Amino acid sequence: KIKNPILTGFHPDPSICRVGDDYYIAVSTFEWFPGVRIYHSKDLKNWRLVARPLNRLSQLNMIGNPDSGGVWAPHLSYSDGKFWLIYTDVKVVEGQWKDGHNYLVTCDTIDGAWSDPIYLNSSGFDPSLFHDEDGRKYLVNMYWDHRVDHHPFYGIVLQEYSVEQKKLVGEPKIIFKGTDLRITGGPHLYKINGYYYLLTAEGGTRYNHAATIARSTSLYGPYEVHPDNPLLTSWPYPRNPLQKAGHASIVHTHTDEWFLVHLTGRPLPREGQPLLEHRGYCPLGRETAIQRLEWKDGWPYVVGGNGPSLEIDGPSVEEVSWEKDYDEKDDFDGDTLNHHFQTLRIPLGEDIATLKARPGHLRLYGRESLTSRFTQAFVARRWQHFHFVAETKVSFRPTTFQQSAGLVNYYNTQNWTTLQITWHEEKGRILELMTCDHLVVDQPLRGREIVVPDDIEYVYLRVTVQATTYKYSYSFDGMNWIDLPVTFESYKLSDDYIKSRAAFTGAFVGMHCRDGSGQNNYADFDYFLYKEL
Amino acid sequence: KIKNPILTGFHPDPSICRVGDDYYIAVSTFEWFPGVRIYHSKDLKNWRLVARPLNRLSQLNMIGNPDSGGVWAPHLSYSDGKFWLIYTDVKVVEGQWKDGHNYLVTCDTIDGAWSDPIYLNSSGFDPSLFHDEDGRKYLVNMYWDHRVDHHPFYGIVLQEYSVEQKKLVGEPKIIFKGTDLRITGGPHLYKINGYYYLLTAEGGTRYNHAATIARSTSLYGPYEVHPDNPLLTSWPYPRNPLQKAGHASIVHTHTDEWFLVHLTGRPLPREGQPLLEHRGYCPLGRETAIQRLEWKDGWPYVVGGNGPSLEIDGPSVEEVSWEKDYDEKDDFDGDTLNHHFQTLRIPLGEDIATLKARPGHLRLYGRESLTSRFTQAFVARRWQHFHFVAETKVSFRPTTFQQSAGLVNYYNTQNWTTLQITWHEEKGRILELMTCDHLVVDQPLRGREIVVPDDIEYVYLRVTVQATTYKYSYSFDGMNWIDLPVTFESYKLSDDYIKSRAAFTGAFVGMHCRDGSGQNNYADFDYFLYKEL
Amino acid sequence: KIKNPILTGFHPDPSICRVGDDYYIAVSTFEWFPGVRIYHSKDLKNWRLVARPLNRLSQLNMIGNPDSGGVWAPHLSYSDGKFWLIYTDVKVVEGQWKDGHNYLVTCDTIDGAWSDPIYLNSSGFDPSLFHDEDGRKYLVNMYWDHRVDHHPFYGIVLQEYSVEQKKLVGEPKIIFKGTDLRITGGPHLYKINGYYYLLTAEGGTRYNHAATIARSTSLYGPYEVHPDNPLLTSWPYPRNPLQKAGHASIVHTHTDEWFLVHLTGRPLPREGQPLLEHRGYCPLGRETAIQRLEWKDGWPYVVGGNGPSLEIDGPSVEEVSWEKDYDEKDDFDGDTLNHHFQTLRIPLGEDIATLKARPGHLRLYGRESLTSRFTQAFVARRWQHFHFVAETKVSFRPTTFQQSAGLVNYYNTQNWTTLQITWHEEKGRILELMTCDHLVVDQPLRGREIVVPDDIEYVYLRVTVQATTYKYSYSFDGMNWIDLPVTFESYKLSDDYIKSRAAFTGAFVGMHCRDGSGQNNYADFDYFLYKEL
Ligand SMILES: O[C@@H]1[C@@H](O)[C@H](O[C@@H]2CO[C@@H](O)[C@H](O)[C@H]2O)OC[C@H]1O
Ligand SMILES: O[C@@H]1[C@@H](O)[C@H](O[C@@H]2CO[C@@H](O)[C@H](O)[C@H]2O)OC[C@H]1O
Ligand SMILES: O[C@@H]1[C@@H](O)[C@H](O[C@@H]2CO[C@@H](O)[C@H](O)[C@H]2O)OC[C@H]1O
Ligand SMILES: [Ca+2]
Ligand SMILES: [Ca+2]
Ligand SMILES: [Ca+2]
Repeated sequence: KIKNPILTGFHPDPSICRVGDDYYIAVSTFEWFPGVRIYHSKDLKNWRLVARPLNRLSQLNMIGNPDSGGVWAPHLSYSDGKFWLIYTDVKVVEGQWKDGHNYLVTCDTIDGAWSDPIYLNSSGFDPSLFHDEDGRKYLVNMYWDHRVDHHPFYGIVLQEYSVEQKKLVGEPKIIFKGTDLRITGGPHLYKINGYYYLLTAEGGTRYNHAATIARSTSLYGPYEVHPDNPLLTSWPYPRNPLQKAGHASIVHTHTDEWFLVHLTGRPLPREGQPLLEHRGYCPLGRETAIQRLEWKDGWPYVVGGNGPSLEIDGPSVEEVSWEKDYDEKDDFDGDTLNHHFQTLRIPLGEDIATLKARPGHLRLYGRESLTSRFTQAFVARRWQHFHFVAETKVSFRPTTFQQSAGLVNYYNTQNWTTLQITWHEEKGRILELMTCDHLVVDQPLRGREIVVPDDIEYVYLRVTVQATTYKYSYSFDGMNWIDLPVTFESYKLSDDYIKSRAAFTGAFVGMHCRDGSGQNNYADFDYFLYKEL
Repeated sequence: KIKNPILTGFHPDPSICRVGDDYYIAVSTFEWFPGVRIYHSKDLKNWRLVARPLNRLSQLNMIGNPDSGGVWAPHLSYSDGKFWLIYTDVKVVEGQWKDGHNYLVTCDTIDGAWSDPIYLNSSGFDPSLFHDEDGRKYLVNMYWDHRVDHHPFYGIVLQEYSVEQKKLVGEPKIIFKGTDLRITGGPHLYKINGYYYLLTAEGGTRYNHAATIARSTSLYGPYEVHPDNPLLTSWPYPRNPLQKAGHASIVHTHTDEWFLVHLTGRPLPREGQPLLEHRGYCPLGRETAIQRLEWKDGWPYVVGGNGPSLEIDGPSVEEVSWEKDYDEKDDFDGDTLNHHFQTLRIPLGEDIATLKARPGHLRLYGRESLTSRFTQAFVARRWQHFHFVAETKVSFRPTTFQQSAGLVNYYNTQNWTTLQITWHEEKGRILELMTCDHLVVDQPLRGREIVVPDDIEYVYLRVTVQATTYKYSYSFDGMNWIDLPVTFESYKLSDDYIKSRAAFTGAFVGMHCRDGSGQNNYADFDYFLYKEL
Repeated sequence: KIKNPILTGFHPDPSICRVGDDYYIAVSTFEWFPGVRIYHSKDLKNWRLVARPLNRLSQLNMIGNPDSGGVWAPHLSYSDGKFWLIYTDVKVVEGQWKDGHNYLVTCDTIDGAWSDPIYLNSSGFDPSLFHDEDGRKYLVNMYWDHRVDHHPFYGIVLQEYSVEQKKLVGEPKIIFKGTDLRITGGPHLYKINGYYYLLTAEGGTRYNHAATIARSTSLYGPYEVHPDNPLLTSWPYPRNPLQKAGHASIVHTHTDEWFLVHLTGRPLPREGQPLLEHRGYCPLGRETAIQRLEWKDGWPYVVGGNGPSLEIDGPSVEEVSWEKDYDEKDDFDGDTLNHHFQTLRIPLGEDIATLKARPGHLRLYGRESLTSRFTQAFVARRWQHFHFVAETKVSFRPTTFQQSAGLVNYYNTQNWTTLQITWHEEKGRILELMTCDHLVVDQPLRGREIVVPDDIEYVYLRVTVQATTYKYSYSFDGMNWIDLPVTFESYKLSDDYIKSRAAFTGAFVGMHCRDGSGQNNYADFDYFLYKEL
């Protein structure tokens, strides 16, 4: 029935929520705006985007945020007639500190106007709100130890949240230090039977990733660990197509069945490479997958063993599939950009991105460069398949080399490639390739750039991705296409390639316009095409 | 019965050879002279050094060799009334190449004058000589592939060796590519029942290490792999005290039992550290362990699952214990230096190291610095326990800062610490500390060096090693000791700490004298003590 | 008249020697064998090589020597009817130490059998022998300070050399600490007027290089510095074609004229580059130039300022031109090799390099990779011009990818390029490009290798160098040439590009053959062509 991953491309830290016979997953969005993506399902198999809750500056202001900062794992729950969303804005993602702030927002409906944030704490990321049977609410998060002689993951801290007072109350207490796997985060609490079950993520979000579960009769512990822990992990299964299985949440379905959503990375093909030396590169980033649970001796178990199964049986419900929610060829005739498009860190107002200036086109007024953590005129969507074609059609008249417009495949500010239109002193309006690898820039088509003739209004830019490699191509008529003679490698746009390890997103493809001269020169994009191949 | 490791401290690549009821293990020695250690046992439990075969420059000329170059995995066998020892002198240990040459030497007895080398080939390291039931001989080794977009371990080459012609004959053929573990080396062949069994090391000599075994009716294959491969590995057993289990050889006893010797690394205590993030630091280098095999369906299995056991049951023989073969406190009264002492790269003649010049003393005439791959007046023995004291008592009168004498804990030319006597312009004869970490030198007693009174003939130098840390101390009278207020970390002298990854030896403790001026100044060492705990 | 440089290409540290009206310049050769290159002139304008004195293993044993180790600045003098050559063998060229030994060899003639070496000291490099007017002989050299808190160049040490005893006698003493430029080496003593004069190299052998002169009535000092020091430097003159001026030696000619030879680097074109940011790359390495001296107030001065002049006025003699000492196209018809080809570290015997085994061809028997500091089957000559073509015609039949033969542009073991013949599993015998940039290897023609058909017996290999860039080209007939579509860059084979700063030689061009398999496969080189363009 259900093939994994259920959410493909960039979809980490899945937090699942049941409301009656409705099902929701919220995933982390990091530096991409708006914050948080919530998907809905009736059968746990088919999923559609229904909410992007953190869409106001008052809720989320990520200007300047480092790559892989911002919205880390979110927590979605429902209680007392409303949804509760807990989220972090992480400001520091390298070194001894992980400075970041936890906030609560609520809404009556999944896609309404969510509240302005209530500040919770800053002690660590992976905040989760637990609603206990007595009406009392509790926040769990990881507690961060910055000290040099110390492992940073100090364990799971718990504190009561007062809905009345709109603040944490009493004293924070450590309830669980984790197992020897350490890197203990992603805590979620469940009152099942006579027990509080504490689900955590351990071993880090790379190849040693795991989901650990423990249980106690006291909310404050101590928690005895699952006798066959890890509950879930891909570490001992180097040939499993689904790696990095961890950061899970549990769902007890209305049909009295149990499932476990978790993140996973799907490495590119690795034939002829040493199985264990390096375990792979994931351009799709961390995706969402689902597993069935079964119960033995007051403990949950993953069906099929503690590794992730590629395919599982769904709950005992009627299949409810969803109509496609984007046009493969999006001609920009809508009044609002399709919801699979995101922007970097900030919302882009009509002064930067507009569907109104020239009907049927997305107009991007040129802002800062592809290396900027501030204001980029960039509108992008996820890679959601290993095999796809993405394509745009743009009219652009750059009068200086400080101006550019193109199709970009982007991981972060220091890691991207692009086929762009720019201006050159002798050659005039030109097409070039530009790549950035850990801030180091290459122009592989120097000085051999494609001269664009004066009488061409639109340049058509395309990328074809084929798993390990991809290629750019262009047309001046949309019919006769010419490949650019550089073969690019998809692993360079993957989490695993990034030297900082603050690499928690995934590859995007989008439309960019830079104007470094500050003359407000703009690009008109007639369509954006994304098509699985 | 048998507790592992059986060869403690730096003892990798164990090649076991049975002759009647005598058992011999040859281990690799790399840059340390002389080349190869051969231990003897009657019972596979108690082992005694009996041979150091590569002890002439005609056999082994390693001056200038890189750290962890020189004598890699050796192979010891017995056939046609003599011992055959195959060895490599590896010259290049970093980069796309691994330039290194294979040699055969023979001797009628284990501890006699071995022959001058017969040059075999250079196609790759881990050479092994197979003696076939029909009286024909074949060489196997790994085949190196230097190419940019190619895994270096091209598989296992085989070629016949002509005993009469003192050379390899026919054409060389690849008989085995390996499993998806790759990094296929350490090939050994055995004719058992109807099959040729080919044993290889795979996964590389760090934590992914494994012994792989395959069989064929044809010497030239194709070889079918063991259905439950690896034969041996520590990889899935992160809590196992014995890690890096691989590079094995098989012994069939005279009692009709089966064992497998293999190398292993014992990480320093890691309490509080993530189990899988980094799997540890091994200052004792790679040690030799032994596992019991049994046979099932024409395949050998390691008794106790495919991970290494700490304690096994030895063969059905009477125990033969050996007397201690070194003095805890070596007073240097003998005519030859104890065989646990080695020198770097080359033999030191009486002009450099002598027990004759000053009765009851080892005299070292100062040569080059601790960073020299050429001529060092350095006499050193292995760290063989996690807890020990080592101590010397030295008479030395430096006239310049270019001269030093001291006690050194040493991994390689670029990684070592020392408590040494030298000379200062203002202070004169001083005792100081010096460290070198990846060539970076520090002097922790900078400006507060211990002034040695002129009326002091002997400075006593001590290191106390307690697992993760160690501490130097000194005395002028040999009864009253003073700690130097610096705590050192043993992990900095471990395989795993070395950035070059050409890190194949282990920590040594020894006596050193430098004379950077060339005035042939010398240090007289009255004794050298080594004591567990 | 005399246009600089006089010795183009790799010719650093010139030591000039007058014999009546004959003039000799010795230069450092570092890892290139045989050691030291002496030139001869009558006019100071025209120079032919006459002697390569250190050509027995007894005098110079450099196998395993680090790149830019071996023979540093040499000292040539004449006294009591014999030549005197003082040289170092430097073993350690990185870190806190510079382990190295100073030797003396003598000869009745320039080109005879120089004696076996007399060991002097090891206290530091740049040794220099001073023959005092009273028959005593004194050695000066730099004194090395290894200490972390200290500047390495401790000053100039002086000790007397007893000719009869063939050793240094008395106590060594520092006679000069240097100026604020520091890095004080290259000491040369001259007794002129009533004063002893001390000439030193200061500021390092890069763009801060300078020649410093001082004087003292006494031999032990204190020496007072030239009131307009430096005597020679290119530091304050960034637009000067001749950079890095220093490490001088004085000649007083029979026509009562004073001249100063020195090393110099000539940076590649730097048009449109910032003047002072990086001062350039010198692929021809450090070359030899001459400047004229005058006298004022007992101090020597360089004519035209303390900056080097591109052209000078030579001595008052009749021009003695020399016959070209090498063939433009060298068909290898002689029974020994042209004295302009050197070997790496060691002499190459008949078993590796031979002109005897094949009439009219240089047979190179394949040995270790281009990254080996041990046994390379490699015969090479200096780049000596910015514009040239080198070329060879090679017969080679590789049976494996482990075998290579070709045309190499080489700086050291880790920085080189080649066009070479090798074997491929599918494509058979092939032509390929290979680069090595600080050990990182590229193959710019991967899957685009030239298939060499089996009816071709000779492949033609050509490099064409044009200042900043160079190209390789091949031919099967020697008439129709095809450029391989890669433009290489000359600055990557310069002294200044080497990250380690132990970069003291220069670009070389040569013929290589590797046999990684150890089968003694061989390349026959029909001719080698060096031709200025
Ligand atoms: O919210 C999630 C985090 O819980 C997760 O935790 C760790 C952050 O530091 C990294 O070095 C570790 O590898 C990682 O496990 O990071 C991912 C984020 O989605
Ligand atoms: O002879 C032994 C070899 O079998 C082995 O070689 C490999 C060298 O590179 C490393 O990355 C691999 O891990 C290692 O297996 O170890 C060296 C020597 O002991
Ligand atoms: O023999 C010559 C040296 O005297 C000379 O001087 C210095 C050697 O150490 C390096 O760190 C400095 O940069 C250099 O100036 O250069 C080498 C040799 O030609
Ligand atoms: Ca449109
Ligand atoms: Ca004694
Ligand atoms: Ca010829």
